[PDB]
Amino acid sequence: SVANRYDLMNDVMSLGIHRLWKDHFINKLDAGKRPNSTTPLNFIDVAGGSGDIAFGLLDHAESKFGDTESTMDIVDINPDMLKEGEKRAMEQGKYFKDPRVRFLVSNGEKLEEIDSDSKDIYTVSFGIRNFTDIQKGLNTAYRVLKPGGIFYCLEFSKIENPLMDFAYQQWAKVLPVMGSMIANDYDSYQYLVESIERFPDQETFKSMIEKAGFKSAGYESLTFGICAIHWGIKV
Amino acid sequence: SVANRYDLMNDVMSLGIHRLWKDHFINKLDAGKRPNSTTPLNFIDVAGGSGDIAFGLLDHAESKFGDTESTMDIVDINPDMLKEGEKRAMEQGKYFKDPRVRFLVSNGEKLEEIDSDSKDIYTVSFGIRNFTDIQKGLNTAYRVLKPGGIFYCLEFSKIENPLMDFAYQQWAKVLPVMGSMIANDYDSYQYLVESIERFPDQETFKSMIEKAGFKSAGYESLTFGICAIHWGIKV
Repeated sequence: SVANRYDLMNDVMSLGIHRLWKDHFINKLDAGKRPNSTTPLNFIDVAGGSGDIAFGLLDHAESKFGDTESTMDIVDINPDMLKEGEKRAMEQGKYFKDPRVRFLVSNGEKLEEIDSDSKDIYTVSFGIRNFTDIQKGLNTAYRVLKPGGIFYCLEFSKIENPLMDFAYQQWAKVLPVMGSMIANDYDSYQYLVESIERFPDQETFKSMIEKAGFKSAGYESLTFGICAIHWGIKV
Repeated sequence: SVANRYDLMNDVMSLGIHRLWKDHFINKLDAGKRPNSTTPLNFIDVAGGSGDIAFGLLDHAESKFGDTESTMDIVDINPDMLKEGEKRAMEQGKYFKDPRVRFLVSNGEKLEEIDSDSKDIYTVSFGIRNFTDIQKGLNTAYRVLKPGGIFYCLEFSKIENPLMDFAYQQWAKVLPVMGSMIANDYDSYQYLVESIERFPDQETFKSMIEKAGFKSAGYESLTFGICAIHWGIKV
């Protein structure tokens, strides 16, 4: 199971703390059809096929706003990931065979199957660092949102403090060595560490988001900047 | 959820490989009433109240031998761990409210509620290193088992590959540091590292097993001795 591996890797990298970042990410977004409204919202979640963010967005909308009508497209380029999503949906007995929830194979940079100006909320969580073309992803995220749409991102970022950054770098050195020796999994851990290293820092990423067309771009650094929430608004 | 924290920490320490050590442990024991036999086995599993190993032992017996009769005493000194085991059993739809499987609170070093010479298989999986008196827990294992009973133990051990040892030493230094920085939890990770360091090596632990009175004792080192399986047979 590929999704089991990503979960494992995320748990190892962040010592389980990514679960709390995600909880925060959802709470902060505070998205959903208000009891004062009759228009249901249209969600899209990209590059998290196994669905922990998508389901949590939906769960949050239900328990806090009574929203049970908002739709959700869960999109990933990896079919295996979406398969694990559906399986988890079946096993938890929620969002499996649900008209509201669609699982779709699609390239995160193109999203051809999705209509321009169709979406209200776009989320990408710990996936965008692996896009071969990050800007094209952000541009594409601009396309599919409606005016007044919100782009929300959770991704690894840059640690500001030198002492913490130094510790993290030693952690990033040892991680692929341990993986190799213990799990014959050098390549996976090396790619993970490199994709974090290569990812733009808070300010650079915010600019790339404004360059895509989004306005009132901001970010909140979490756990000293080991990761960050970025946002944007379409026109 | 105390059981999920142990799971998380085991995943992090072993990079998920403890799951494979656990499968190998169950498969190597190969316990269960054979089809040309009519005698159910009486299993006792100590200090794994969540029931990871106990459920797996029962599953293995059923899928491989058709054994649906053997009994299992899941024993843990922590009622919260057993509580999680019962919750998992209910959510699985297996081993919950099931006369075959008892969840019992008891100090694993004493097992006072457990009768002498009543068990066929004793298993302890990543628990015995945290016994305040290990020899006492071994003697108790000897007591509860029948003549011919098997003591089977999965535990961290002494690494026997110098290169793996060198990598591990770096790992054990930086891990609790990440615990401090990311998890605000130095203590748990350092306690884990120290608990492993204080455990007897393969040969010393074998001796202790023999000291308890077990015969034909042995061990198999896993992943260069990062952990090991130890066994003993009652008289």
